[PDB]
Amino acid sequence: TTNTFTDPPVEMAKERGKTQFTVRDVTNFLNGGEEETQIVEKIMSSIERDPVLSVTADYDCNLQQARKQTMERVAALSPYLVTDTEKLSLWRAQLHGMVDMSTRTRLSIHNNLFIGSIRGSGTPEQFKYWVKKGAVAVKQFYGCFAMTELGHGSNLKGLETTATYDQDSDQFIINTPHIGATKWWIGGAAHTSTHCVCFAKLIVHGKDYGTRNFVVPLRNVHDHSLKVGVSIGDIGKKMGRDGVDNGWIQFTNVRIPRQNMLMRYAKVSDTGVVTKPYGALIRGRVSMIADSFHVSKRFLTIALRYACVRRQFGTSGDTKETKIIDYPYHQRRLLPLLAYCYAMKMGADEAQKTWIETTDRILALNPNDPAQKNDLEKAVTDTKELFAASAGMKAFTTWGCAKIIDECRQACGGHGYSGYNGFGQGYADWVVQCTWEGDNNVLCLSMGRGLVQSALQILAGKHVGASIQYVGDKSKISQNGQGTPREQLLSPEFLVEAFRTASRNNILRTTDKYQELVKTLNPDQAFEELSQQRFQCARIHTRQHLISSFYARIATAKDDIKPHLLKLANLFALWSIEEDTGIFLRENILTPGDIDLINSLVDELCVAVRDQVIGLTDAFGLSDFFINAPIGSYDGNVYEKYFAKVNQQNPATNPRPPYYESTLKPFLFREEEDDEICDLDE
Amino acid sequence: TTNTFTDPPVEMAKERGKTQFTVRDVTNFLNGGEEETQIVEKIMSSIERDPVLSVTADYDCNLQQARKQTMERVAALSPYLVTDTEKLSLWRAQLHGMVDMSTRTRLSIHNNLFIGSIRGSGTPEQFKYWVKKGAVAVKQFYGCFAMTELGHGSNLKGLETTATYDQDSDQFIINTPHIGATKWWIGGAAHTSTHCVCFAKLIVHGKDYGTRNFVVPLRNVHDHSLKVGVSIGDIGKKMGRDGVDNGWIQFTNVRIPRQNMLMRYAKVSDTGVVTKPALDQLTYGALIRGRVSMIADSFHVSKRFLTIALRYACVRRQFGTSGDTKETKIIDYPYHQRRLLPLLAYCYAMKMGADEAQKTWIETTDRILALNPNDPAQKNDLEKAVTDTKELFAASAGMKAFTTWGCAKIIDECRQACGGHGYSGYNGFGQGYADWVVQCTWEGDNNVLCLSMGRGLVQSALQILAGKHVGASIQYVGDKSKISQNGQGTPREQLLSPEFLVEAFRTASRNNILRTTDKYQELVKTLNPDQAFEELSQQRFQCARIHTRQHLISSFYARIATAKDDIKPHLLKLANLFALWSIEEDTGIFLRENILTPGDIDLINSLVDELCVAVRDQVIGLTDAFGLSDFFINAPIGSYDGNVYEKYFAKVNQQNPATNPRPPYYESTLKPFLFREEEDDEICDLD
Ligand SMILES: Cc1cc2nc3c(=O)[nH]c(=O)nc-3n(C[C@H](O)[C@H](O)[C@H](O)COP(=O)(O)OP(=O)(O)OC[C@H]3O[C@@H](n4cnc5c(N)ncnc54)[C@H](O)[C@@H]3O)c2cc1C
Ligand SMILES: Cc1cc2nc3c(=O)[nH]c(=O)nc-3n(C[C@H](O)[C@H](O)[C@H](O)COP(=O)(O)OP(=O)(O)OC[C@H]3O[C@@H](n4cnc5c(N)ncnc54)[C@H](O)[C@@H]3O)c2cc1C
Repeated sequence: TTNTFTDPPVEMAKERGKTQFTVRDVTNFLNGGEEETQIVEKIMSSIERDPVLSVTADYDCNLQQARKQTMERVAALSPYLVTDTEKLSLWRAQLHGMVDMSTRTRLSIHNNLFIGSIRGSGTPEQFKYWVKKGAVAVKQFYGCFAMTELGHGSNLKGLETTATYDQDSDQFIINTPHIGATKWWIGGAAHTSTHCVCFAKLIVHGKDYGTRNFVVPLRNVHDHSLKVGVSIGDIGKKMGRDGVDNGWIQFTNVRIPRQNMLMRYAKVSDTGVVTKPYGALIRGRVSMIADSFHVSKRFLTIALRYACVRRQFGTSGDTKETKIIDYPYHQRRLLPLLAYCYAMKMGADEAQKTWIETTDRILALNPNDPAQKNDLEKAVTDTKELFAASAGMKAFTTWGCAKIIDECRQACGGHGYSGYNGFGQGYADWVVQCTWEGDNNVLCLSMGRGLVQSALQILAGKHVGASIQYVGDKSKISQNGQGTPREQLLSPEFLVEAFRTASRNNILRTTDKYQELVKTLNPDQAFEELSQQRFQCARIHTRQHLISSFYARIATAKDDIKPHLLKLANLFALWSIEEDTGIFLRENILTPGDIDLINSLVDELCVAVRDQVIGLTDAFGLSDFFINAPIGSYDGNVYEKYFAKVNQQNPATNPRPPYYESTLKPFLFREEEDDEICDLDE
Repeated sequence: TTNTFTDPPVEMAKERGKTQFTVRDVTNFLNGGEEETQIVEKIMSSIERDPVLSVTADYDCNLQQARKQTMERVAALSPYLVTDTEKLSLWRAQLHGMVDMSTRTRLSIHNNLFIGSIRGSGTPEQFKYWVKKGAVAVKQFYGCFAMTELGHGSNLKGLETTATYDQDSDQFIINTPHIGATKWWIGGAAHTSTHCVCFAKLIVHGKDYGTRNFVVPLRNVHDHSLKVGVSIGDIGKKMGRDGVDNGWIQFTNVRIPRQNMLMRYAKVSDTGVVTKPALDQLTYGALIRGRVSMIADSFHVSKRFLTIALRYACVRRQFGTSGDTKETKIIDYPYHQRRLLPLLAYCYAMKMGADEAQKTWIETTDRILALNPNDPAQKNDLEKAVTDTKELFAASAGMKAFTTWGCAKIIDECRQACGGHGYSGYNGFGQGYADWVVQCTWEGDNNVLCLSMGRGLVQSALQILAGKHVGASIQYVGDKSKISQNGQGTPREQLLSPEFLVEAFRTASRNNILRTTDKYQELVKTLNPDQAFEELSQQRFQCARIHTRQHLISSFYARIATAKDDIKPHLLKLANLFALWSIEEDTGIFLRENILTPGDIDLINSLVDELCVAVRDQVIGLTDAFGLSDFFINAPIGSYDGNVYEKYFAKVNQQNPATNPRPPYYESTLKPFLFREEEDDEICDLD
């Protein structure tokens, strides 16, 4: 009646049959309402219809093909640069970034980083000028963002490129003093760009005034050749995003007008330097929280769809083997990952909201206009703390996405290794997402230190950010050895407390260690000695914030969905205990007996979520174009489509390799040279 | 005197002056003596110098270029198939796989999987016959291994391809009943193999006798065309190992003679009686070889990427202050040490594992191959050889899984440890990880391999409870722990003791196994064994994991006991670091079990910090101790002499000469775009 080949689409039909809610309600919940789900669906249709942007064949492209295709795609996407608002421009990017991270980046380098920066750091006259030149329209103008150097990436303050003021010419002289200063990883430079935003040390009359930005032209627009003193090359093969043309730039005494420097925050005239002694960087990290979500959901959808139809190994005496989604072991490997992926979106969303509700808080206040007082640096402090929290959020969610890609791949067995299922291509581009815009490990160490700082402010009884006030708290919870009951362990209120408690304890323990250390050591030294502890504190503090933010959203959810989201939220919170059993045991928040009960609670919550997976993955609202993997087809018709794919991209008419005559045949049919041995007397 | 560009080699020479020991003594310790090191060096210069095998341009290769050059490389390695011993063959494949996984696999499917199956499952005459037809020499013959189907990977008993016996003709009819039984991922099938070993359900008189082994010709050897009823295509793009031509195979009423079925253990007469049932799981005998060989790969590839990362750590500076305003060396920041150095210790430990497993595979298959199963006298000899292979199966499986996952993690942590320079193809991490990762899937999916070891460990516990004999490896499961904690803490002296750490680990493992064996007993009262183990799947994983980790820690100490004295203390530091760091991942497990107190965790963290600082002083020596030339590094930032930036800039420019500032799509794509005319929204006229 059905065989292995034909069973899958049928089985996928029973599972979509189990769904107890309206999918689109979960889609509106994720995306933040009916209005936005229709916003993202117009975006998605543009992308998927457009023939130029098609991704069917991207997996077989070699490096040359990818670059050219990315360029064509960028040309295709350019009309939306005039149309799109900041929200839409960014949204278009993130959604297109699920299947094509090369084009996203080749376009983002100009319209997000170059433009971002000359709007951000240029005076209104300047921005206006570059626009007249073609900047925004991208006519005869393509930009790029030259910050990083071969020798410096993380340390902006350490950059060695120089910009020296020459009054006799009224120009800047841009110079790379040696090859260590060579600009590096600059997207669009190798082959695309006609201008960059160079980041350079400001030098005037032999003084260093720190790092500034300059608009350096690289190419003569009309034949694309390099300007005098500009050297550029192609960085070449990368681990991923081979469609982006990252190059190196070296400047040998390049002369630009003084005016080319961007002077919103710092000015030069006639040797005079007037600094008049942020949002972009945070609206960039919050953008990546949402990135982790968009990409993750793709690979979970693939893996979980596959699990609903793949059968291997069953013991139940039934005629057909067990669907791997019905193995609790498999549910453990993926369903808490599905829960996590939900909470990234919440987390991303809440960080945008708290960000706007604080930059409004500062601006609605008169800093200059003291009500006889400026006493509200408290609004200012809350902002810095939010900026700390966004750092851990970027790090752990980009790591989490990375970890989800890898688990989902492994969960599809050998078929996870086929290029047509997307796991290979998708992991590499994403790993670049872990390094740029703040090295995840630097970020976490900074945040941890900031957290210690903040607790010393609490210990000194001063105001701190809303987001870390909780370290000043006393716990609702005390474990006397009398282990926690089920109705506690399934409580969001309880669960939120447990994590805040574990996070507070850690921080307070670190903080104590540090003060005690400081007795024999310097402040910078004492942090180095507590760097593991600092990293842990970033970890626990970000997770708890994520747990809370997920519950805080369920409460506002439509009732029909709510019981299901709660099941997802509980799985995420309890699972999180299991990954950190040692932590909760060290504070004696929980007991051994207790964790064997946690064990059973995730089991039990796995079976519940499991029941509704097709629904909770159809919720992401992805067409098969955005899946871009035959084993994750909405259809479930997995083996049929995968074979079709393999045959479409690789026509098998010929049984021999193109190297058959040159290589294979002459090796299989090789003669033997003689084993005869030279004559010798005696 | 120095700048960012010229500083690294000066720093590397300084770092390398700190070494307290003779590097080659550690290298000898890792290889099992100076003789072994000499043999290892002989293999490596052959690989280094042979211009067909050069990997300089490999990062830049498209799939069609990889495909072709892998074939050339396979050709150039083929003389060694006739002269190599088992040990040389293993080692030549392992060492070459450090930097070229595609050729390693493409050679391996014939010479490891295909050949191993005919030796291990064919009679001596059956083997001699294919030998004489070119099989071993690779003359007019290329083999492959057709086990996996689209439908089935892990469950070999559920394979759907059939081999149904036909007495009228004395043939097997090999048939793929639907697209789901299409053989899948078959290395060499797409383009190169002439013959396959194909696994199928042996059907005689309407009865399935289970999964059996047959040699099936795939192609006409003189023009390479497909034989009648044989259908093949190319699976195409993989995540890595693109030089390997993995194909799919469908059979439609393909006739082979009956003598093509491999009949060392299972037989079928010309009348159709399945003369014997196997009494063996030795249809998959060849798979054990390479699981064993995968423990070593994990060491060899780990040691390559830890050397890249850690040499780079010693020269890269970000954020520091110093007498001349030089920034700090990333290796001097304590977090970076804890990211890498415990992984360095892991890696050293992997080699201890790889060697045990290797010594047993080579020993065990001498015994197996020298036994005749058609001798009644020899029935008690083979009776032990079977249980030897069973134990070996189980031990290899968990060690394969965890060591290949640990390598995956090392490659990945080393990549990030190099920052953005880890993402450059030329520094090797990308091709490396993508090529490495299939090892966690093939020749046994790791998770499923963990489930198999978990089961074997429960069954070993029952033997123990029955007082019956068990391998030295698992004996400790029997004993009572020598440690008890009344909650007053564990001192520093015990926490730096090999005996204590070992015992701590054995205690954590034994208790999980003994508990899991407890639940199983309760379950077998209603359930069958099978259904019980599936209920215990999560438990089986846990046990595999701890016992494996306990095995490696124990094996590392057992070798440190035998070392030259001058190196022993540095090797000791790595061991305890590995051990204590391992407590640090599994902190839950040791507090769950009342082995450590909460107040011991603080202390463990500090000790890790100390051990790191001590191991950091000698990183160049230990990494040097691997014995890798720059060819096997294959990464500018991992250069021996540390001139990271010069070599990195040179590699990039050499592979991408920059004399043209336009792209190949300038005239067709970029210029037309950038110089596109204005869109006229001049509106139509209307009244
Ligand atoms: C694909 C790609 C595209 C890029 N595109 C651009 C671009 O368009 N424009 C641009 O300007 N840049 C670009 N970059 C550069 C990118 O921003 C850098 O890779 C990153 O910002 C910093 O990396 P790094 O190489 O400086 O690493 P480093 O900062 O040197 O870090 C090296 C390692 O040491 C560790 N480390 C560093 N400091 C510390 C510390 N204080 N304590 C402990 N550990 C530490 C880090 O964790 C890291 O693992 C790109 C990079 C990539 C990979
Ligand atoms: C590059 C490459 C080359 C290959 N070359 C060859 C070759 O030359 N010859 C050959 O014969 N084969 C080859 N294979 C096949 C390879 O051995 C299979 O991928 C491997 O055996 C895994 O099988 P599978 O994909 O069927 O996984 P499945 O068994 O289908 O498993 C899918 C997922 O379900 C999980 N799962 C399965 N069963 C259970 C259970 N009982 N409980 C809980 N979870 C479970 C697994 O962990 C896995 O994550 C190759 C594969 C690759 C990727």
